[PDB]
Amino acid sequence: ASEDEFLRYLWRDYLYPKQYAWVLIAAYVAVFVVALVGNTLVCLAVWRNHHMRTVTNYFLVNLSLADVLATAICLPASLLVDITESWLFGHALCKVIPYLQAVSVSVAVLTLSFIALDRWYAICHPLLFKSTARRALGSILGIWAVSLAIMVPQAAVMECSSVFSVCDERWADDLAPKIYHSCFFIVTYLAPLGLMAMAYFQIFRKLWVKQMRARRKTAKMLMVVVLVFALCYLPISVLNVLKRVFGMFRQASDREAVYAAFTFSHWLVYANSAANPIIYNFLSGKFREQFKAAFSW
Ligand SMILES: CCCCCCCC/C=C\CCCCCCCC(=O)O[C@H](COC(=O)CCCCCCCCCCCCCCC)COP(=O)(O)OC[C@@H](O)CO
Ligand SMILES: O=S(=O)(c1ccccc1)N1CCCC12CCN(c1nc3ccccc3o1)CC2
Ligand SMILES: CCCCCCCCS[C@@H]1O[C@H](CO)[C@@H](O)[C@H](O)[C@H]1O
Ligand SMILES: CCCCCCCCS[C@@H]1O[C@H](CO)[C@@H](O)[C@H](O)[C@H]1O
Ligand SMILES: CCCCCCCCS[C@@H]1O[C@H](CO)[C@@H](O)[C@H](O)[C@H]1O
Ligand SMILES: CCCCCCCCS[C@@H]1O[C@H](CO)[C@@H](O)[C@H](O)[C@H]1O
Ligand code: NA
Repeated sequence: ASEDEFLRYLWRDYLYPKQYAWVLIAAYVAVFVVALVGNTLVCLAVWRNHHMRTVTNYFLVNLSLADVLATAICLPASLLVDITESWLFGHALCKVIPYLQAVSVSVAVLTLSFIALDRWYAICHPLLFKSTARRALGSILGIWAVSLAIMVPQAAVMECSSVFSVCDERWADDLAPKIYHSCFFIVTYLAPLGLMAMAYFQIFRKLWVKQMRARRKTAKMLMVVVLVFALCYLPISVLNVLKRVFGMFRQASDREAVYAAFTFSHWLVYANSAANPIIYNFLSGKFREQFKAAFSW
């Protein structure tokens, strides 16, 4: 008789959760394999092709290294947490994995910043600072040094406490998380991305002669990369400011809605690592050639 009520309960209790888990696991697995393969191909492309060993491509290889760190270590953990909302990797990985995720984000945004800086001095203010690949290696090492150092507090606050275990930041007072997460948002997101936007805007005014055509191609590619980065990282950055600085989502009226929003934001962060190699494949003929050689083999 009441078949419609039975169908509604079947959708809520079985059909919807099953489809939700399927889409979640499929999106994560697809991003995982695509990111691993494409970033490994970025590194292989610049290692086999000596003519692609430019300062920009060296920084892009570093960006692929940071994306591979995130994708290989943190992505499976983020997937399992978005599934169970609990921590199953133990007290030590509770510090290590979030630490490596934050270090990956810092290396990513600092690498994009240094690419924007190299392009801005090369195009807008030439002949002030020499930019060489060998100095790019030192800039990359310093990027990793700074990133590993400044994310130590992130590791220090992580704790894995019994409830099943939960891994989360532990704060002795209400003010410290607000100050720290304000600084985290401004340093890893807003400030570098706003400065990169102003730099690339000046580069666009300057560029728009074989060198100018090659520079237009590479600058269009780098602008796309920065834009997709800002888009992929906006949701999680805003949600963490709202949670940690404004105290939102403490209520559990629709706890599943908060879980879905945070889950999609985590997945967007991991999707950026899969996106970047595809961007090089469509906006760089040289990367596209090396990727074609990889797929043919
Ligand atoms: C995290 C720390 C580590 C970062 C790592 C380093 C990152 C390195 C990246 C890039 C460096 C290159 C920067 C490029 C130089 C900056 C580019 C620039 O000068 O833009 C100016 C315009 O600004 C303006 O209106 C005034 C600026 C208004 C800014 C409002 C938004 C602020 C937030 C945004 C971030 C602020 C951060 C500040 C940190 C000190 C000049 O305009 P222009 O004459 O051409 O035409 C005028 C026309 O726009 C009038 O409408
Ligand atoms: O919202 S974040 O996720 C974030 C991430 C990226 C950009 C912006 C914000 N976030 C806010 C600041 C400190 C941090 C805490 C949690 N960390 C983490 N826990 C993790 C648990 C499992 C796997 C990876 C993990 O990474 C990563 C860094
Ligand atoms: C991999 C993660 C999959 C979980 C997706 C969450 C979907 C929750 S629907 C959930 O179904 C329950 C009965 O099963 C009801 O009691 C709840 O009221 C209703 O909200
Ligand atoms: C917030 C981050 C601001 C960073 C400003 C400094 C940029 C690093 S320059 C780079 O430093 C390396 C250190 O190892 C040297 O080896 C290289 O020769 C040199 O090119
Ligand atoms: C870019 C990828 C970032 C991944 C972020 C993982 C979020 C973990 S936060 C913390 O995780 C606990 C499980 O340990 C949950 O029970 C809590 O509800 C939640 O607050
Ligand atoms: C660099 C340091 C920056 C600290 C920023 C603190 C911002 C104020 S939080 C404030 O707390 C209220 C308590 O009632 C909440 O109701 C509001 O949602 C929220 O606006
Ligand atoms: Na990324």
